[PDB]
Amino acid sequence: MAAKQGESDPERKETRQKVDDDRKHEIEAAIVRIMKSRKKMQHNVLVAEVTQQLKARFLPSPVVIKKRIEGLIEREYLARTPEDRKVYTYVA
Repeated sequence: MAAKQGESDPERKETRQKVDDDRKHEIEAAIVRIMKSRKKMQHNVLVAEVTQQLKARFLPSPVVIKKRIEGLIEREYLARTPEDRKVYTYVA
């Protein structure tokens, strides 16, 4: 039989396709900044504001916004009024 050697060296096995994010974060910070100064704001009003405040870069959709806010309320960040659900209230 025969063993023989070769030329080994490269074996990092790296890719680097998705390290960090931002698209699903920039919209989250916008809602916090507004709710901090506005305190109380409706759903549409909050969406129309954030959706318009983040147009210079990309075209965000209420979709991610509705989901992002849904998490804040559970994270003791935002809240809803007893009268209507569409209405929100800062509680952070």
